[PDB]
Amino acid sequence: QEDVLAKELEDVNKWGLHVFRIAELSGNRPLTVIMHTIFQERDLLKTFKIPVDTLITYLMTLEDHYHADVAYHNNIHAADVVQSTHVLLSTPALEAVFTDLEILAAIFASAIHDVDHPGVSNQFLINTNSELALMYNDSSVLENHHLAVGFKLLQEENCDIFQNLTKKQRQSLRKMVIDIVLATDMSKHMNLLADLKTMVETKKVTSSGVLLLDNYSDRIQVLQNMVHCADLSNPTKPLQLYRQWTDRIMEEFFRQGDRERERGMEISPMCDKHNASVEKSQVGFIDYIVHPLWETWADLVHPDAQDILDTLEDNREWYQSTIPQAH
Amino acid sequence: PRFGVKTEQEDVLAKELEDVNKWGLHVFRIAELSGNRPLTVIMHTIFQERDLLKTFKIPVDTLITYLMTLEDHYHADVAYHNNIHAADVVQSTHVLLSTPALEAVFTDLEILAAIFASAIHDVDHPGVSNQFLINTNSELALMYNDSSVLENHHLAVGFKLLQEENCDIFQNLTKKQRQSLRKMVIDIVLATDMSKHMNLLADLKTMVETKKVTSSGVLLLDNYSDRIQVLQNMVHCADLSNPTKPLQLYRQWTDRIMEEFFRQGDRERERGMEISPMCDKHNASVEKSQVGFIDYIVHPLWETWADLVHPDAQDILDTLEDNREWYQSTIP
Ligand SMILES: COc1ccc(/C(C)=N/OCC(=O)N2C[C@H](C)O[C@@H](C)C2)cc1OC1CCCC1
Ligand SMILES: COc1ccc(/C(C)=N\OCC(=O)N2C[C@H](C)O[C@@H](C)C2)cc1OC1CCCC1
Ligand SMILES: [Mg+2]
Ligand SMILES: [Mg+2]
Ligand SMILES: [Mg+2]
Ligand SMILES: [Mg+2]
Ligand SMILES: [Mg+2]
Ligand SMILES: [Mg+2]
Ligand SMILES: [Mg+2]
Ligand SMILES: [Mg+2]
Ligand SMILES: [Zn+2]
Ligand SMILES: [Zn+2]
Repeated sequence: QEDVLAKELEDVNKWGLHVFRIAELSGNRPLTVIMHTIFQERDLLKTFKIPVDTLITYLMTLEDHYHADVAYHNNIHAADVVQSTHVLLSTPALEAVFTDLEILAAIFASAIHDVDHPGVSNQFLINTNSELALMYNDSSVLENHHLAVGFKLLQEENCDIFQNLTKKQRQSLRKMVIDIVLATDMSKHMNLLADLKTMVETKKVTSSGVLLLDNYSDRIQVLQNMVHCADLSNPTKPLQLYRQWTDRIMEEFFRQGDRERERGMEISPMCDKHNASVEKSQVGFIDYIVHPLWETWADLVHPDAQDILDTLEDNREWYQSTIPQAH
Repeated sequence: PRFGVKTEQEDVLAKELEDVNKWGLHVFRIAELSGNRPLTVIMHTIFQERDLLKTFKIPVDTLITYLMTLEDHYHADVAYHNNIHAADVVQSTHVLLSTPALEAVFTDLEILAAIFASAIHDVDHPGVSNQFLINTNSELALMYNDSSVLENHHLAVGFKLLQEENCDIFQNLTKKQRQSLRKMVIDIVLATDMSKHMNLLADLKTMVETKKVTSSGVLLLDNYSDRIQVLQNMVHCADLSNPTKPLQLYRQWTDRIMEEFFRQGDRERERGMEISPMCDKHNASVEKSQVGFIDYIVHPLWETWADLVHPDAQDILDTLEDNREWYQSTIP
């Protein structure tokens, strides 16, 4: 029913959009539907002379290159990161900070950032001597590959959505998108966080409270962290959505662990279906990765992200409540 | 065969290979005397010299098969970035590793990594720059996201050739030796990207400022970071060693890099592109450009290396200064 779909797409500017319902209602086309809605919402097709049929053709072939049998790293995850980035771009602390081209880069980066993901980690690909790790010299193996596939698809018939950008704009967009997707590699998380903390310490704001970002380095660092936050946003969502993401990532991990077991390898942490606690694993994920990042983003845009941080803290307290603890 | 390939006389080739431990080995003669197999000949000689086949249980037929295949993937129609340049960088790294200030500093696996990295470090080079590949939307630049495009490719090819029939020279390394060597080779070849030269040199100057030495001048390296940084700079110096060589060698290397640069500029001109600096055969100042190259890149690098291994490199530096004066004296 196209009636219900348009009703759910009314929430596209809100944290917590019911992306799984959109996936079902759209015929498993959440990335196409949500990207189109956002491009309409931000008037991107007219600012960048994007033919609507070119946009739809690219989005459908991009969505086609996310794998349906990969439980977490599929087109629903892409659509979720896109929509979350779309919300974060509109945070009041960043009002009129970014150019339309920077906004287009951040949303495009989000849409392609996990394309053709195989469902196994960079470390797995390195340790199994995979062809992808051979091509990429063991360095941000997946993220380099996502970028290459995402740009390569712009070459399919009637898929060049950037055809009416100037050369300067195309060159700037490509650079920003590369910079953003490479920052989604989790091995870069601690260095990204260390620098974001220092940027918070020295941040400049207009009197109206809007952040001041003078040069490319400061601008791209904010977009990098903002898409990294959107990628790591599942525990900040309403519990009904967060539970579904947790099911999917645990399915994907356990599939990788089963391949490791078959192969005689050490099963990676959290990948052993027989000896894992989901509750501990999420509480550790929030405590050591997700909350340190979001409390720093929240500092940067204070108080814009307080409701997001409140949900994250409530979900942490919820997941820890059934783990026995010394009181 | 005596030297790894068949040659129309091993006696002339042997007297030339007696210089494999000397700066200024006549690498172009070796290429001729070996039937254009200088990389195979010189690598075989070094592996025997250093006893690396026995240390790592490398069958000699596997070594020769890999070197043949690797050599075949350097392009014969590229004037500079060909199998002779690879052979030169290997042999120069081999001399630098023997410098007195580095006596017993590196393990056999670190030596193997430096020499292997030198051999593969430009394989399948197409004769155009990273920036040309980016500017022309090449598939390689698409694959590698405009970052160290060629150097990522040379690594990928050099490692992939290990998988061909009877080519796996590392088959008898342990799995963690393989892992360590792989990481060091990647770290070394990525450092040959010239866009990293200024950062690499700045860090080398910092290492020189706080260098630790025994009483006899031998460097004291403390950890992987120290060791890999010295190997990275060593192979970068070997890559940038042409102007420090005997002048007749340097003159040929200059002729070859200009031929390659000019053919890239012709491709740029044909496509209406701005011609890259030093690639316009119609507006070139070859001699002035060599003096600039030495003043701004090569001398600052080699004076810092010479500081690290003082006084081991003093003659290399003196030759650099004399060669600078040759090109200065021939500016029209
Ligand atoms: C909903 O929860 C999660 C959502 C997303 C993620 C991602 C993308 N995490 O990135 C880490 C990573 O890629 N690994 C890759 C390899 C499998 O080895 C592992 C040790 C880590 C992680 C979530 O939860 C965690 C903690 C318990 C379940 C997973
Ligand atoms: C014997 O002389 C040379 C030997 C080697 C080189 C190499 C491999 N690289 O140099 C940097 C580079 O890769 N570039 C590539 C692109 C064309 O754009 C430029 C930024 C330079 C350069 C030599 O001399 C050159 C530099 C001065 C006169 C010609
Ligand atoms: Mg990813
Ligand atoms: Mg459940
Ligand atoms: Mg905390
Ligand atoms: Mg020994
Ligand atoms: Mg090179
Ligand atoms: Mg064996
Ligand atoms: Mg030290
Ligand atoms: Mg003129
Ligand atoms: Zn992701
Ligand atoms: Zn080279």
